[PDB]
Amino acid sequence: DLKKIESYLDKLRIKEKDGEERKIYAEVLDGRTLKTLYKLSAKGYITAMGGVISTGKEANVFYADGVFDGKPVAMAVKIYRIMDEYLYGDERFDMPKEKVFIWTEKEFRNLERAKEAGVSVPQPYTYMKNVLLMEFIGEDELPAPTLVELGRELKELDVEGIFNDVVENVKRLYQEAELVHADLSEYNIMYIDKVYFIDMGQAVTLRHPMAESYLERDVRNIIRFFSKYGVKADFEEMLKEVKGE
Ligand SMILES: Nc1ncnc2c1ncn2[C@@H]1O[C@H](COP(=O)(O)OP(=O)(O)O)[C@@H](O)[C@H]1O
Ligand SMILES: [Mn+2]
Repeated sequence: DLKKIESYLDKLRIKEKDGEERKIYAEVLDGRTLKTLYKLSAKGYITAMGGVISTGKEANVFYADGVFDGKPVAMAVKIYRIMDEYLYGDERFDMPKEKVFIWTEKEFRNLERAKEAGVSVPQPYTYMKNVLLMEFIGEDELPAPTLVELGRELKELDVEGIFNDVVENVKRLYQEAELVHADLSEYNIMYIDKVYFIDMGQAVTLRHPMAESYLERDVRNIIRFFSKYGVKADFEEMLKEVKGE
């Protein structure tokens, strides 16, 4: 498959001179994946694949220029490598490769649902097989930092305001989307002017058996993280705020 990869990297214009990008692409992505990107390119969603944003155990994220709804947009292209407790029990999904495709769709559906409810996530564009295209959060091809990446710089912001933004978003996600993120933490919240939630393939509906326990986990993480910055919050008060009690 090595020859196919290099062949698609060539068709995608991912050049040697583009830093370490080509070698990262060729290692983290396979042929069938590149075929999909090229087909998304041919369909007109992707104009130019850009730099590598994140390489992970489950997913790889890249920058691209593309077009959505008639206009040029900056995109995060998230690609799942070709889970269980988070699928089973979520009856929306009628239950190794087909499963990565379902998770991809799940994240997409979760973004759309969260988006429609007024939660701050990246506007979802499209998905195909293991590739998801969404709004790039950041500027000049530089992603907005997650809250862990902000770090001590959080001390020079209105941390209490950021905390309340986070809470408002969880409240909307629960009350209006009827979802629970289930991996909400400082690693999965970005910030530029406002918070954005990301990473939502595992999000579940309020019908999921574990939804409440997931939510309480999410709430504790947020309380724990923000306590390091002098935000005083109570588990009981935050939980009842989210759930509308
Ligand atoms: N829409 C986006 N815009 C800009 N950067 C993004 C976007 N989505 C994800 N990223 C970057 O990629 C990183 C990993 O994405 P994430 O969805 O958290 O997957 P994982 O936890 O599997 O690596 C995020 O921490 C962020 O740094
Ligand atoms: Mn993540």
